[PDB]
Amino acid sequence: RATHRLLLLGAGESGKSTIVKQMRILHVNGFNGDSEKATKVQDIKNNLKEAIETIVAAMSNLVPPVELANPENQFRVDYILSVMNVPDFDFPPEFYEHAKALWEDEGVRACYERSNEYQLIDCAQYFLDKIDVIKQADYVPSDQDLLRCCVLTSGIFETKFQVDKVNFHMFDVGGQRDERRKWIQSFNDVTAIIFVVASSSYNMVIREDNQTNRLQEALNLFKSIWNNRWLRTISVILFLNKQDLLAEKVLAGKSKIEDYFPEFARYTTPEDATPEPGEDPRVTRAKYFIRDEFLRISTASGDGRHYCYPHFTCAVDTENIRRVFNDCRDIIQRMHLRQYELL
Ligand SMILES: Nc1nc2c(ncn2[C@@H]2O[C@H](COP(=O)(O)OP(=O)(O)O)[C@@H](O)[C@H]2O)c(=O)[nH]1
Ligand SMILES: [Cl-]
Ligand SMILES: [Mg+2]
Repeated sequence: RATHRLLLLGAGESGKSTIVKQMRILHVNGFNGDSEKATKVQDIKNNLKEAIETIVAAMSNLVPPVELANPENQFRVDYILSVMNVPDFDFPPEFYEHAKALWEDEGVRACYERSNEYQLIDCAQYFLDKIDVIKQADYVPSDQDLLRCCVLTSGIFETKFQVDKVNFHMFDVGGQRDERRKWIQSFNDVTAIIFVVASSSYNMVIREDNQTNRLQEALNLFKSIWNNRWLRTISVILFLNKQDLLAEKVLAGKSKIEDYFPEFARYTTPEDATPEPGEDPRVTRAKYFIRDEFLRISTASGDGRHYCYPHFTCAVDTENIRRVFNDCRDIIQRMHLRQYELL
């Protein structure tokens, strides 16, 4: 009975393309068949190789550098560096055995744990932990494997689908810095903006300059969107994404939010916080602090004729996104009448 046009906005690697993948799983045909699977098997292997070669290459460049725990692995390091830039790598059995032995080296792992000091795809641990699965000749990627796959294709990508007679036309708008000049061109008859944030990347810097904090970049972009003159009446659904990785990072206790956002040291969990069942209170405090950084922007200015709807999301978790998207569906249905509450 209606067609809604939703824009996914957000910095690079925030989760936009992953959300589209979930929409296709839920409302189209997912990753289609063996042809797509097979063609995308190469992306998974290339992620695995990118992960291990990035970690290995970073060891000598960290300050202080990190050495192998077992010097017997030196030839494996050399092999990985040697094939780092081979086009169309063929992934023979020895690649997996060498990658796995390096992944198990405590020095390589120690370098991995300092990955916020270089640029490492978030799916590194996921794929490195299942080398034995991926290396099998009869390996077929699961939907989760394909969701975790990191392929940062620039451009604007679109999906359209119907749910209970309502159409949703969703735009995955590339958000790396050199793509943002194009954002305004997708603002054609927008129902709502979905702004996606990598909540877990508070201790990381962006690829574009290897200097600007990733979460600060997201906050700056959200401020740009929230206060934009041509979005004053367009509400913003905020996906505070990567909640799984955020919880892991908070609980590991090695990278403190307050070293990057000092006001966290004085931050108390709000009284109206609604932690999930089983949630560690340290994670609640972290995720609500990050939420409240965005809500401070949305309450500070630009709040005239639109609302912000925050959600905690895990874009690789299909059931999580089913639930959040259904909440979005209801938010959208309720927007028309809610607009009359505004002054
Ligand atoms: N563990 C986890 N990984 C995520 C989440 N969202 C995205 N990822 C991964 O982050 C990486 C980049 O996501 P992507 O959608 O391609 O980024 P974008 O299109 O540039 O916004 C992919 O490897 C995704 O699998 C999340 O909530 N949890
Ligand atoms: Cl982000
Ligand atoms: Mg993308």
